[PDB]
Amino acid sequence: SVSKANVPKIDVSPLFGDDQAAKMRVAQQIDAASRDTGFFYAVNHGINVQRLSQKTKEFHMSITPEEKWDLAIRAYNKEHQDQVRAGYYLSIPGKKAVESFCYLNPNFTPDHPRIQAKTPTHEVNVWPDETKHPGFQDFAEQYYWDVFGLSSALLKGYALALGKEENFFARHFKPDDTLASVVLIRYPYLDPYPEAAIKTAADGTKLSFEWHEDVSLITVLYQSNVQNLQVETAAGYQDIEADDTGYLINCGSYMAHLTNNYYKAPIERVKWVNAERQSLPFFVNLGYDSVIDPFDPREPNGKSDREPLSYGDYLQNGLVSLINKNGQT
Ligand SMILES: CC(C)[C@@H](NC(=O)[C@H](CS)NC(=O)CCC[C@H](N)C(=O)O)C(=O)O
Ligand SMILES: [Cl-]
Repeated sequence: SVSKANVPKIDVSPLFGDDQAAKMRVAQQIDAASRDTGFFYAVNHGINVQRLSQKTKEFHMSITPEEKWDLAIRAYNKEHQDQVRAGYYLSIPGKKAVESFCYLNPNFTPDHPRIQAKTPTHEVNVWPDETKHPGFQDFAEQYYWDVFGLSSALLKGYALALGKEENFFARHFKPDDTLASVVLIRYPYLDPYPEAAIKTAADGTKLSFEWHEDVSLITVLYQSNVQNLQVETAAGYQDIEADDTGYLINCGSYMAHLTNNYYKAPIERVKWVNAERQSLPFFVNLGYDSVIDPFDPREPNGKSDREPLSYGDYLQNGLVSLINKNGQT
């Protein structure tokens, strides 16, 4: 028997406006959700999601094996030593069903000082031939800034919810240095479906991706209308309903650190479903040198003894660790 998690739908539109009292009522809902299962759906968000799934499937189903190799990250192509994060993540027929494409801050170019310095976690995006995928790059870059704007407002909600000024988080979230990433994931329908691609959980549940905490400040996710996600509660794993018009939001391990675990990073996993579906996370990461001073909203004095963490090194350790634990994606 598997229960369903309480994931409220929060109208976040006041976070874009100037009704400060209305914003506090949104922050309260974010507070409650972060203290419950950790998840909530952001609705009335103003982003056009109507074609996100189609474009994601179109791009994945129309890209050729030759193109995949030419864009593949280092894990799949030894000739691309600089592509650790951005590029194509090939499937492995018979062994690995998922495939995806990851891109970073469009402002990361050869002129960027972090690219010039070869700083870890910074890379220049690789893109397919414009003529083979017309309008794909323009769409991708515009979506990055569309979800950036949504994420900036959500961070204002989290800051107010924690008793801080609305810019407590967003001030470190900037277009000229953010390490945030978009991933365009395709989960294919396969018949037969290779068992080597399915993992069996301790509780017997068949999975495509095992338990983990997110490496982010917050995660802003859109998915097609196929239920798959689960959150661990003390009463066991609980199904997270799908909502192909809203954005599923949750806190990452960086938030759990700086809040002294007041807003825990929920443990989540992906159930195996034999169906064609798309998953498009936006990982809200700060700058490489961004540092937020921890605090404890549970203490009268609000003091925390935790060490302030540079976000860049945190992201570098988090991503490698996640690959080491749940495998290369
Ligand atoms: C559960 C979803 C978020 C999705 N999973 C994911 O996107 C998973 C877990 S958060 N993400 C990762 O493994 C880390 C990707 C980091 C990215 N290449 C980068 O360099 O920034 C899925 O649908 O499998
Ligand atoms: Cl202090």
